[PDB]
Amino acid sequence: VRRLETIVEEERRVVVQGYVFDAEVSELKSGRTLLTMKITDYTNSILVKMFSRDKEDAELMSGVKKGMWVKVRGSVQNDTFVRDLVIIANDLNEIAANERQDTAPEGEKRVELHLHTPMSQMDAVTSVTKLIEQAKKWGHPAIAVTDHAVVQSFPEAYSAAKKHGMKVIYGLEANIVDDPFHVTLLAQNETGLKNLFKLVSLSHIQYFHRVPRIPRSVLVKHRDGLLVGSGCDKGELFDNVEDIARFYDFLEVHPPDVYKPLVKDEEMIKNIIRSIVALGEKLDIPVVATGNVHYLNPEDKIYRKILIHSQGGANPLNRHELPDVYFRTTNEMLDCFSFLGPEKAKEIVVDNTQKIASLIGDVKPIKDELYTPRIEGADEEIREMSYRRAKEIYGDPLPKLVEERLEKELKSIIGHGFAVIYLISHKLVKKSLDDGYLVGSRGSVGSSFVATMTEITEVNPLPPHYVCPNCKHSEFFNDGSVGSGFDLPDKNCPRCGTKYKKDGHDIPFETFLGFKGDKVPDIDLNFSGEYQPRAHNYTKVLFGEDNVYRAGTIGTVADKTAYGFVKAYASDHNLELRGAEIDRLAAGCTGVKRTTGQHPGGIIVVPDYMEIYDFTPIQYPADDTSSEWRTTHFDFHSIHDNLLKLDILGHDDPTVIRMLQDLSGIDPKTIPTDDPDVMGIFSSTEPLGVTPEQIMCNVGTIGIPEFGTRFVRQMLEETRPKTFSELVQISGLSHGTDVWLGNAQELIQNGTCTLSEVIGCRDDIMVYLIYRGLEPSLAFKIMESVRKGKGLTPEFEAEMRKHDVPEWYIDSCKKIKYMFPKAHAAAYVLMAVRIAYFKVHHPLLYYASYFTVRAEDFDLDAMIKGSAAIRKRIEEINAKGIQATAKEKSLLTVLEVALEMCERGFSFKNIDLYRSQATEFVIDGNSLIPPFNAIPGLGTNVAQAIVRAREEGEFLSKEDLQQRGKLSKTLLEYLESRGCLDSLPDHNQLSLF
DNA sequence: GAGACGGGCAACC
DNA sequence: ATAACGGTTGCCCGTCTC
Ligand SMILES: Nc1nc2c(ncn2[C@H]2C[C@H](O)[C@@H](COP(=O)(O)OP(=O)(O)OP(=O)(O)O)O2)c(=O)[nH]1
Ligand SMILES: [Mn+2]
Ligand SMILES: [Mn+2]
Ligand SMILES: [Mn+2]
Ligand SMILES: [Zn+2]
Ligand SMILES: [Zn+2]
Repeated sequence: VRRLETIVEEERRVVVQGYVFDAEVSELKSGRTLLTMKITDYTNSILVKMFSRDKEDAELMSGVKKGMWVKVRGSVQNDTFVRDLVIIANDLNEIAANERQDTAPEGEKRVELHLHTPMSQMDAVTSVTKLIEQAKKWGHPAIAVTDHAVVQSFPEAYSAAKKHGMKVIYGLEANIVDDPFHVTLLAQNETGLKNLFKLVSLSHIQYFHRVPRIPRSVLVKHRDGLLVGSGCDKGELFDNVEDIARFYDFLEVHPPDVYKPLVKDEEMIKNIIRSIVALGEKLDIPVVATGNVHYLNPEDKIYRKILIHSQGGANPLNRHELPDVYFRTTNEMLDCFSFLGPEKAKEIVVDNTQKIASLIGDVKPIKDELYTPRIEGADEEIREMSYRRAKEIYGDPLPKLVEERLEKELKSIIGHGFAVIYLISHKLVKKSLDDGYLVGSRGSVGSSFVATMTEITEVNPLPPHYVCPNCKHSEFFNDGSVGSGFDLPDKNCPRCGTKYKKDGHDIPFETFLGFKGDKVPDIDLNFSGEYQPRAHNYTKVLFGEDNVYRAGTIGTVADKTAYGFVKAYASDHNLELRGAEIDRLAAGCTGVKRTTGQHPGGIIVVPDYMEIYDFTPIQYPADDTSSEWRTTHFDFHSIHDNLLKLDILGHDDPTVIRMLQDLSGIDPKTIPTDDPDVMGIFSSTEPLGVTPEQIMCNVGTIGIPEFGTRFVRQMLEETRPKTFSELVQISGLSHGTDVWLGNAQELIQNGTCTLSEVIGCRDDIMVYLIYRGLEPSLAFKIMESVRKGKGLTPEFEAEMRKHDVPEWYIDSCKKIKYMFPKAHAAAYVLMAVRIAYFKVHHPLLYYASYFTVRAEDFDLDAMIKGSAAIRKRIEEINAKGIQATAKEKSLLTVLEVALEMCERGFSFKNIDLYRSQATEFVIDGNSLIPPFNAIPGLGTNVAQAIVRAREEGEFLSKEDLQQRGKLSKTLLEYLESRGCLDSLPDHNQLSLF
């Protein structure tokens, strides 16, 4: 039985063990089956191939899973396609993991009181879930979580606590400074827990230095409910006569090995530990043997080594070799301390450890319920706001339809405590408008007609209908035969003669709030990127400075970065590693916290009768103390269920159509949604006056948000939507993995159902399951499950089958990885159509707005040279296929729209010293003049300076332009070489004040 | 050696 | 071409310029 680190050359026969961390199966022309595994015994790893000799072995091959352990007897060959050595197996036996066993008697088990999770930035490697699971297996009565400076593992510890029935002790390793050493804080109760949240807040905010820190006095202030340990070798007392110690409720001692970096020798460490023992008995302070766990098993160490090493001589913990700090069993802990005698062994390893755990109650770090804000007048105001607005559109009294929609909608919104955020949402939209920035609708609030009446969405969820903007008469359609009111043919009020307005997308209110109101949705708004910060700030004014917080995020090491760290470490250590082994080192690194950041837009609202510390600590994103916003210490996901969120988002659609409006004088709300020429671009280039050959594309949607992508263009080619609601079906099908490809697309092509019958929004799942007989709340639950890509449980399938829901439909639900709500699809489609109207009728406005707002990657020389030149760049990038760099892809998107622009008869002029603007593409006859910031290296600040300076006074020489415009040599050259500066002298022979 | 700038990446909707 | 979910904010860090 060979360890995998000894497999080094081709070799006739080896027997090998290892965890299978990857397994796939494929079929050969011959009919034979091939199993391909990666396995590691944790000294190294290797790829393994096995060739089936019969269908019995072929199916056993399918039984091999990630997580199994396997003994393989095989040959070792160079595989020249995988470019590494590889085992060709003829023998595979599954085997026990036979892992470290905790052999002490039941009730005589150890409790770990000092332990680090992947949340100890770049320092610890095994997830808290795995650790807690291991403690459970070992029979530990409890386990502690004590991360450095943070409590970000709490949410996951809790979950695992409940799933596994393990008692968790919620703690902190804190940096205390006297008014810079380590202590262990263990929370005994909610008081303690809130004090923890507080201390981590103060340490990240008022007292952050290079590292979150806590003055001792502030610790004392917030000590109630905490047990304080003297902790580490970087502890106060280990770092040495006696008063210091009386400060701790417990005294820590690590296994002698853990201290090995140094002191004279192991015998002295051993002495120091014995004096801490002397001290503890002397002062009646329990002494505890703690592990300082930074990973599960002895071998997991290498992952910690790789992370730490990535930091460089900057961390200098790389100065010394790293201690064995794995999760030690209760029998092995005794072994480590056998030198103190068997009575003291048992005392500090189990009796005292157990005793400290006994002093800890059962704390719930994350709350169960939702706490909802109160602002006097709100329930009342949302009611009147919406009845008033509804009456002026639909008449007095209201049609039964509308009236019933409002009654049912309000009692839910009001009763489940959402009236406040509707209102705050309405003011945000109102102020943005008044400030000159229109707002784009998004997400599930468009399922709510009250939301429509409060002008928080442009989406009207009522069934399709005509309404007169004058006489107010209404015509609704519930035949279901008509998809969206926007599909209706233009018509006149048969009563006043006035031309009818059309609306209604037939969306059920429940998509938003469900039936129980056990769901907590949010309100999503698309503000323009330029405006987003201001909308954010307005919520401070509305709720008060201390009752809102930006949701914070935790940046972890994901695959690409992990791979990056491992390769470098290999390189620096001169290791030649196999793909398989690099893979497995990579995997052991992912999950580890590297930084913190900011939710892209969500603001979390704290009810005035609670406080943020009932829910999470707070801090600064990335620890920037000059940040305008404080962030939540837990991310939004951990507290999803406790506080409402306003998704105040940034998006280009509002900005673009704002510019389209400010350039044309046209009110986008007046734009028709059934303009044949506009809608034609979704299935043809005709409306654009160009050939498919001319623009290398069969449909007219280049540049159109969502629809301009290569994937979506292809979908359009095959579906040819013309109707608003057909576009809405496509919007749904084109967003989310396994929605179209391998799912709907096949169902349509098999003829197993029609385009319109295929599942195109989460709503249709609910509406159809109710139709088919199921209980609405259950139909809701099922919709919610598939649209989160969670598939179907057995109970769901059973309820579906029991109601004649066809197998192809059930099977289609199980595929969907993600899925729009109809209201979002309608909102986006409406936005895309408004823009399309400019693409078609005001092309230059469309392009000026596109390159101004959306593009950030150019090849200006190509663009200026024109059609043939652009085409050549594009073909260059096409040749690279899916081997194109993210940036080439970004550029390809923009060149595609340049080539189309040029073919439609327009063009690009060179940067122009006196006509170019800073950041905006301007219209000049049939051209666009590029702005300065389009030049590579020339970013916004310089662009703005060049314009400022020129407005202060024109440029008298290249030199003058360089000084006043703040231009580097390279940038100056850029302009020179292109003839931009030709009309200027290099320098002036005079200069005056 | 501090400050633009852009790429590369992670979180998120 | 293949297969293909689209689009947004924000942080780090190497690079290139004084
Ligand atoms: N293309 C795409 N769009 C998304 C994705 N996630 C969210 N969005 C868009 C569509 C959603 O309706 C909206 C995201 O809103 P939320 O995350 O608040 O969820 P949504 O509002 O759909 O449901 P909710 O009722 O809030 O639980 O933005 C995604 O993975 N892909
Ligand atoms: Mn420590
Ligand atoms: Mn520690
Ligand atoms: Mn939402
Ligand atoms: Zn540590
Ligand atoms: Zn009328």
